[PDB]
Amino acid sequence: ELQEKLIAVNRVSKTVKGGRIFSFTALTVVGDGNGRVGFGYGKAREVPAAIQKAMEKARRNMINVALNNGTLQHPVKGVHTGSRVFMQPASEGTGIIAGGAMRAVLEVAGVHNVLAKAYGSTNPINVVRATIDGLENMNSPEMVAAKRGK
RNA sequence: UGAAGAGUUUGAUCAUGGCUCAGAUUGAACGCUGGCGGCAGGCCUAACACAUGCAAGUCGAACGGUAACAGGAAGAAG
Repeated sequence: ELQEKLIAVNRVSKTVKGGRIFSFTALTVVGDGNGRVGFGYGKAREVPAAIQKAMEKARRNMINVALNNGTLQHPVKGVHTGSRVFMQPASEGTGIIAGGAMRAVLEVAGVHNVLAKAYGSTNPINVVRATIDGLENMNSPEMVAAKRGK
């Protein structure tokens, strides 16, 4: 099973020889609640095709997150194009205390106990890239022990 | 046990960046409405000016006393 959810959609335009034509972009995140998430960004002349193109973009480009138990291994930082996010693990029963694209990425990826904030520009494309980036760089004790000690 | 963001500059973009909004609070005030209780709070302004009453007495077991009250001892009377 893969959770789906749209983040945002807007109505980019382009000035043509005569008037000005229109498109739509949609940003979607896909995951399974077991530490895999991916985002997608499709453009189309109409919203539903933009959303679908986004969803197939998102079902490829799935990463692996090394979750702990529904929360994060350790506090993690992410940046992308002037968008800095901070996630840290929480206690059980603490929800997804997260913002916009933060909440959606953390949800579909299978996190339940996070404590997140986004600092720079909160443009969803960039905050979702920042969040995915932070999550994919997270270390669990297994690989850190593997890479250095026991 | 602990941390959410949104809107607005462009034909559109991404940054910057301000403005504005969603929260909590109060010795509050105002507007509309108003049943009961419990518990609390109530001049933030003019350390402005103040009528009236009250807010510091008590002790005769310190003292001369004995005004005043009530008693005693009488006296003189009915």
